Amino acid sequence: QALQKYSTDLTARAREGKLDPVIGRDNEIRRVVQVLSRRTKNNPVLIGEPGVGKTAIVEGLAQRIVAGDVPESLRDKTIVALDLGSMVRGEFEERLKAVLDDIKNSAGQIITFIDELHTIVGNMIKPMLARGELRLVGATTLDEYRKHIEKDAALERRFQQVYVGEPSVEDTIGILRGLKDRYEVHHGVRITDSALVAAATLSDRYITARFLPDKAIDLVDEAASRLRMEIDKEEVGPDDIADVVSAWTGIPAGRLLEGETAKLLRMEDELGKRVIGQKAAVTAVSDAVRRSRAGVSDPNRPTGAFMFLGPTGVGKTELAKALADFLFDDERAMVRIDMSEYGEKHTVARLIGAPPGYVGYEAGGQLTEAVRRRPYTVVLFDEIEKAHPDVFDVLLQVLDEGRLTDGHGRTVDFRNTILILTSNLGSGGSAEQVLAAVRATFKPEFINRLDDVLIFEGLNPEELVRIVDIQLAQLGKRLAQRRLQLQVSLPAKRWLAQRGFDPVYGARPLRRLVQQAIGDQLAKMLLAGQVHDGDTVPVNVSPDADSL
Amino acid sequence: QALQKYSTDLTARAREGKLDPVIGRDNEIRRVVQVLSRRTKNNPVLIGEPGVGKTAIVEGLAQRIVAGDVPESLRDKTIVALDLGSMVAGSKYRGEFEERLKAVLDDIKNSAGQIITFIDELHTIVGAGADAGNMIKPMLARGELRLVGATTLDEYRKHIEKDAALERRFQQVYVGEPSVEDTIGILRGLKDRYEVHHGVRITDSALVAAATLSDRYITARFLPDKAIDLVDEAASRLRMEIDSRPKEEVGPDDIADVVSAWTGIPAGRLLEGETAKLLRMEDELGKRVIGQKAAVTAVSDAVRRSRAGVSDPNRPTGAFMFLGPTGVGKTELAKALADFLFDDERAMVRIDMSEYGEKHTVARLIGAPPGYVGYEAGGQLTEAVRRRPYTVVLFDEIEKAHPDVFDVLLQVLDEGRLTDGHGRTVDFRNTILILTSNLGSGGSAEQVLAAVRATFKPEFINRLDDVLIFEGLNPEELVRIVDIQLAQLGKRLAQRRLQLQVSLPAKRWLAQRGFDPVYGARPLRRLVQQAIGDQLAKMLLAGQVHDGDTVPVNVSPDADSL
Amino acid sequence: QALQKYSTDLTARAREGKLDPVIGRDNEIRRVVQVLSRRTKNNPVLIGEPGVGKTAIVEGLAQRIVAGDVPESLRDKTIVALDLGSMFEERLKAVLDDIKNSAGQIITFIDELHTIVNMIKPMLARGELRLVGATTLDEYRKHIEKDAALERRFQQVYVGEPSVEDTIGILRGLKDRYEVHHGVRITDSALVAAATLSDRYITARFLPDKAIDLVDEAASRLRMEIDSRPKEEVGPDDIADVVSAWTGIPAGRLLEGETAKLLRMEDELGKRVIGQKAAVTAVSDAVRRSRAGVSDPNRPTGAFMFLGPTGVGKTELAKALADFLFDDERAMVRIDMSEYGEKHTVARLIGAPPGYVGYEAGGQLTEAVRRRPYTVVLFDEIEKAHPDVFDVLLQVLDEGRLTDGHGRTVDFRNTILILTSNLGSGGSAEQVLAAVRATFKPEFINRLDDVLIFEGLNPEELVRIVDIQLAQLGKRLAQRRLQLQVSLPAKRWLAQRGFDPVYGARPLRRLVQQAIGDQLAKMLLAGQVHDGDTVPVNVSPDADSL
Ligand SMILES: Nc1ncnc2c1ncn2[C@@H]1O[C@H](COP(=O)(O)OP(=O)(O)OP(O)(O)=S)[C@@H](O)[C@H]1O
Ligand SMILES: Nc1ncnc2c1ncn2[C@@H]1O[C@H](COP(=O)(O)OP(=O)(O)OP(O)(O)=S)[C@@H](O)[C@H]1O
Ligand SMILES: Nc1ncnc2c1ncn2[C@@H]1O[C@H](COP(=O)(O)OP(=O)(O)OP(O)(O)=S)[C@@H](O)[C@H]1O
Ligand SMILES: Nc1ncnc2c1ncn2[C@@H]1O[C@H](COP(=O)(O)OP(=O)(O)OP(O)(O)=S)[C@@H](O)[C@H]1O
Ligand SMILES: Nc1ncnc2c1ncn2[C@@H]1O[C@H](COP(=O)(O)OP(=O)(O)O)[C@@H](O)[C@H]1O
Ligand SMILES: Nc1ncnc2c1ncn2[C@@H]1O[C@H](COP(=O)(O)OP(=O)(O)O)[C@@H](O)[C@H]1O
Repeated sequence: QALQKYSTDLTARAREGKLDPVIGRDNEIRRVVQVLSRRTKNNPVLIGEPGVGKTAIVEGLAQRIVAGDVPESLRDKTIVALDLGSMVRGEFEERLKAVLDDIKNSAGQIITFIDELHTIVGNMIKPMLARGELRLVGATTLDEYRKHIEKDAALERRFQQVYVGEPSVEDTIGILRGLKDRYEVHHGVRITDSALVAAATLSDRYITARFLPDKAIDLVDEAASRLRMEIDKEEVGPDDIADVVSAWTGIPAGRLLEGETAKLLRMEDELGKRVIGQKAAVTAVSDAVRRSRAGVSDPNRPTGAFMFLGPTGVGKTELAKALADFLFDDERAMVRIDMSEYGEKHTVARLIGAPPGYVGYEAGGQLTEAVRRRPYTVVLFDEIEKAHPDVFDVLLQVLDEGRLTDGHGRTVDFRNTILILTSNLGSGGSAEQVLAAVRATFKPEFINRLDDVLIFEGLNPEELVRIVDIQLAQLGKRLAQRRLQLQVSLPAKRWLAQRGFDPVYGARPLRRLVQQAIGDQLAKMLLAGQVHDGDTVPVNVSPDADSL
Repeated sequence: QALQKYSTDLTARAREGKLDPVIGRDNEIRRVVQVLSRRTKNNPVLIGEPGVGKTAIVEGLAQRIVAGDVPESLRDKTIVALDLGSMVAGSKYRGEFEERLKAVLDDIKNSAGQIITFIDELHTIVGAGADAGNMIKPMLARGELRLVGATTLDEYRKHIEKDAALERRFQQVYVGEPSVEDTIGILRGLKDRYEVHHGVRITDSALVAAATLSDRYITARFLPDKAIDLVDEAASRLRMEIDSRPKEEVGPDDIADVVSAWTGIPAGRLLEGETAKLLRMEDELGKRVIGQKAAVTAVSDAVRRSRAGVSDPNRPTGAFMFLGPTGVGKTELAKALADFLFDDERAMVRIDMSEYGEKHTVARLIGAPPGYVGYEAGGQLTEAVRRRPYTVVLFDEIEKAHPDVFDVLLQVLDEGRLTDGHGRTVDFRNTILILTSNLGSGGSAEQVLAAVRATFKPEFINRLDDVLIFEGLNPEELVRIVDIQLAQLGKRLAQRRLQLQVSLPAKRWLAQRGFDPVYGARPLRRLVQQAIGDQLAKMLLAGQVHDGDTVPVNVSPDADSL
Repeated sequence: QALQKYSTDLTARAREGKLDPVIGRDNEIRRVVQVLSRRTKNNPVLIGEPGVGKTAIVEGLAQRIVAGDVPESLRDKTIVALDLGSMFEERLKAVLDDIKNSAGQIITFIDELHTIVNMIKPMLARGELRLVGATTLDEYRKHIEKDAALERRFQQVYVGEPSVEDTIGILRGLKDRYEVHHGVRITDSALVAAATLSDRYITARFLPDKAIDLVDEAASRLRMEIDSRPKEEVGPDDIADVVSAWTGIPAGRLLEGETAKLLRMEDELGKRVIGQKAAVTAVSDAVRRSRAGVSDPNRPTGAFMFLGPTGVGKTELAKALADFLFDDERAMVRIDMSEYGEKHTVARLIGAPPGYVGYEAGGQLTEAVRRRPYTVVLFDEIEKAHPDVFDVLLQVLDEGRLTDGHGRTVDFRNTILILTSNLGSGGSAEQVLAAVRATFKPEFINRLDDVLIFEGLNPEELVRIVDIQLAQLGKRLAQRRLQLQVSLPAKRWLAQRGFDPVYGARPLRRLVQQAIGDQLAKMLLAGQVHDGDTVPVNVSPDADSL
């Protein structure tokens, strides 16, 4: 008791009850008390993620001790904690000597407890430990333990691992409903099982950074404190927590609800807000994605394997960029891999990378290393017609079983991704020879496993005004730093169509063609004068070109 | 008062009887003595792979000194357990560890030559520098202190042999691991300590079974403690089972229970229920593999022999290669087997030999030599098998990889050996290698048994076991195949509450269309999908179908309909 | 009660009404009290940068406490502070005894507790003192980030710096304290000028304090110029003046002589770079769209890469760019990406982390851009570097900052980024297009400006190059006063002879040297061409005599 100033007790304060009961996880306690009852390789170590209940388990064991249920060997033996962030160059070993000598002259079996000892281990506790007078019960995380206790240890022969992965939704619900009254007297508002389960499921699904047993308690206590402060509604409810989750992540409370009906019914113009025209294609793709997640298709298949070809610049990619945006909440998800370099027989191994020990190994394959991470992407395939007739075997293997093999040896999974095989075939035919050319060029049976093979319909000579109109609505945001508004006039706006189409690349220059013109033609006025932040900047169609 | 707070007295500890009774190893104690009794440079160092008892010899020497069984110039020497973890620990100044080390050395050399010293794990002697662990050499190479040490092979080579002028002052005593008989002796010697600690009893048959199993199934650690740990584990488990629960001694099958409770190997003596399952195998496997009566008996007999106790302990549990016409159920038989003895279809290690048409692609299942790109990662197959040493290896369609990959299996088989990049070795002694093919393609048994000979080599066909040939799909049993497929579909339709009322003519037309003689039952799952699943999907999201309805099917004159 | 001297009070000052002006951040105060009235992860800390007003945050918290908008457990809570000017370990026990023995009613506020973290850890383990603090992000991340013992009792609360509309009233509340020393008038124009000028350009300090120091130095400058040799009030002029004298980046209304040069950049730069009309147009449109305030606020004010055939001007253009903005060539940061042939050379431009041999040396890029953050960086031969520095540049683009070994963050939102290479060198347009798309990933080229292409030299373009080289040689051998006399036939002869359209202009320098300097240096050491002389040259049948 001489230097008990860097150490807290667990049984003394247990004699008062300032701890929390840890109902659940009764296997781990039995495993630990069994390990601690051996003769060699005793003093186990708790291995698990941060925020899972390791301290909870050791406290539950402490409470079972103070009650008295364990074998009388372990009975009548106290526990003492330690905090290492208080010890830490030097004199850390001096205080280590002090505490170890204290334990040693205590002359008993007073168990210790050392949290995150991966900062402690070194050679100073092994001569103490391989003698049988002290019992240390530590804790750390999996990969960290694999670091400090495997390379420089040579001590792992005297440490026994114990695994505590994570509780489930149903278990953390029981945990919450056990730990409810304490807060109903801390603040005291009211609690609803609907609120508890909503917190559990929503945290599990959307707060993908922290973990369950502490993550749920954090949100619940935060909502309770907010609703106690709000009195500056005497209950907490599902909305009373969804508001907090929305404030936390950024996604509003609306979309944080039922994710099947109210989502698969949003396959409407919500796409057409980014894509223009091609409503037939949007409808076909929406039906394909709706029926795919019904729950009757085979569980090993891409979530969609359709392709679309024809004229460029119509927004072929734009459909996919909007599609990934709506589904996976990001448009920086699709990955475009051109099928141009893959015109050689040998280069098919570029998108995998076969051997360990050859040129391209560490970089991985172009396709897999960009899929095994972020398994939610939307892969694109430009000019699928120019790829050698050997990658199509790879594609077959993809859309015949939702998995593939890289070179490292890993297995990449494709059962919740979307394939899109763009092209440029069909330059002359409307709907009669384009399908015949697609049948003849590709293997006519490989196409069978594909979904709808729709062709994008051309842009109406009128329906360029809508695309350029979204373009103008966008570029209106550009000069929001000086609030200089812009003009609109059908002659000027339609003047962009016949002079910016150039029907070989569709509408790719239609952004630069107008942005450089208007921006850099007004950029001198923006420094000289002639405008302030209420002026329509009336631009007109001069006899030849677009001056102001 | 110098070596009083940096050292204990191992001799006095042994006098207090609190040490373990070493049994055997008289050769090494005699060698250590006849080295420690030299004139100059008398410092033995016990060397050997970790776990084999490199300290136990020093405790034995201490016990022998205390008892008085040593030569004339070795009596009453009081060997000392020195330590450096508590000398270099608290010192933050210039030249402070030196005063402590010099005080210890001075206290040694003042007394007569009767303070024989013992530093354990002396690979911690070269550091402490910043000229440390190096001022000791002038006293080492003159016979002033004795310094019995103990270090592992790896640490020795890595830490000392880089300091040659210091290694000269040492002598090596290669402490090799003991054999099974010596292990049984040691275990029988130590039995009483655990029998007293845990209030249970331990049987000699249990000790023998422990010393025999711990050598055949845990091939990563070493014997004299690898065995003892099992006895301790089983004693503790029996203690816990006795207590806390309102024929009280360990048995020779509780050890098998432990050594199967980890490493996954089902090693045992056929406890009840297991024998019922094994006897009930050919039929229990038939519910997933209709057809192929000849093959199932062979694999079943292999498993039976392997688990009954009559099989060569150093060779795989079977190396079958079955081949036949396309779409007959080869891969499916393998998967059904793995599902039988694991109930986990994704717990086997299949590798697709269709990818290895190139020569150099073999490196994925071996690794890379030292000094190349992927070296510390290992080999795919070797890594997958080093853990889970009970899987069912598969070689999908081994006819593509050109005849060089046949020169690794050539010794994987018949020994269960393989060596990856780091130079390790793995054991395939309790796996079931299975490698399909498609040689033949229509030809009779004597037109495909020529393809095998002209494709492989005698050194290869001689390795593997019976070359099972698969028959063709009988035109009748396809009704049961369609039955299986509809059962799997109904199993997929369980999140909802749907059932099916499949009619006999519909089932007949199904088994009739999509079994073309060249491809077997392969175009059946896709047909079932495109004729039931999509038709239902177009019919469920648009009303007119709801969960609970026992959906019937019809045999309309056109393609099948509801 | 025995803490009144070692620690000041915020309960007496609350009633006595004297308080620094507080405005806004009421939602932050509400968040503070909401997290204070919790059971776990209570008593937060403040994260930010120097010049937020976090002491002001807790002061407004105290004023609202004494006014009364609190929950039931906050009967004025008598919040206090712990003076770090109270600095052995024996006094601290009794100093903390009053806080411990309290009912959690004299909770303290440890301003800048970053380094305090032995004694207070167990004293906090029981949940009796709040010790709400105020620190910064760097100190949070280097001090209290990895320790899992204390991250269970601290829930950070981020703060927003730029609040121009309220900084107006802040100045209104602080203008008085500077009109007494400086007998000057800082008009409302000066208030809203300090508010809306130094934010985007002087992003080295922060708005609430850099704006205070701006008006402070402006009032000092005005009281200075009041005397004999230099206006009677601060307006929109002295503010911009002080904007210029900070970090070198110029930013005002207009320097009344810079608007002409900027309109004339293309023409002025054509006398040092020759040809490349598209290139000069694009490189000119890039800086004018920035100096006027049109460009986007979170981006380097210039970043693009060009390539093509050799000997065309890919480096000369960037060198002229460094010339026309700083008036000297040495004011360019140039690092050649050729030596970065291995992976582990990333720390050469980043600095090795604490604990290794070269630790105080610092990087080669981040250290040169941290101080004086306006120069132009030249990444010569970017194609040669290991394809991992490309990932650092990935962060650099569209984000505008990077971290080095010590853990500090530097800014890149006002510099120019030049990268060059010669990918392909034989492909006309499509080969090189696919090559640049394939060597760098499309997610890195996405962010860039136009990737330019240089076209190559032609006959009409080489006579001007010859004239430039001859003027340069004159400038060189002017210090022996041997000014040249060259004939137009010889000029055209050189421009014709050195023309080959595969190497560009370097053969022209080679020919100039080997043709003139040979004979000139032969004569100059044998006499007869002594100083103060004018040598003629004339086209001989093959050579050109002197
Ligand atoms: N089964 C449980 N019963 C009671 N409380 C639990 C349970 N599981 C988790 N908790 C609580 O969840 C919180 C997590 O505490 P910790 O045990 O420290 O977390 P951890 O997962 O063990 O990792 P650390 O220690 O936070 S790094 C504590 O408030 C526990 O009381
Ligand atoms: N001949 C023996 N007689 C009695 N017990 C033995 C004998 N050999 C080994 N043991 C026991 O087996 C275990 C071996 O432990 P140690 O020899 O102390 O470990 P070690 O040999 O020092 O190996 P390292 O390098 O320290 S991991 C102990 O439990 C010993 O009691
Ligand atoms: N006797 C059988 N019992 C059950 N399913 C069978 C049987 N014979 C064939 N099948 C089915 O036939 C299909 C093809 O079986 P697989 O074994 O996967 O093909 P395969 O044997 O690998 O032939 P190849 O040469 O590899 S294409 C699967 O859907 C099996 O379920
Ligand atoms: N348009 C130009 N204007 C002025 N000097 C030029 C021009 N083009 C080439 N030169 C000269 O020719 C030489 C080429 O200079 P650099 O720009 O360094 O070469 P480069 O064009 O960058 O090609 P590389 O890839 O760097 S070798 C220098 O001596 C320049 O002065
Ligand atoms: N339906 C559309 N909706 C919105 N923008 C479009 C649409 N079609 C074309 N665009 C514009 O035209 C450009 C060309 O799109 P895209 O088809 O991806 O080019 P490419 O033909 O090179 O694939 C896009 O940058 C986009 O801004
Ligand atoms: N919102 C505000 N309005 C007026 N004056 C303020 C405001 N915030 C702070 N101040 C005053 O200006 C100074 C800002 O310095 P300080 O608060 O120490 O910066 P930091 O928050 O970085 O520590 C304070 O001394 C305070 O008296």
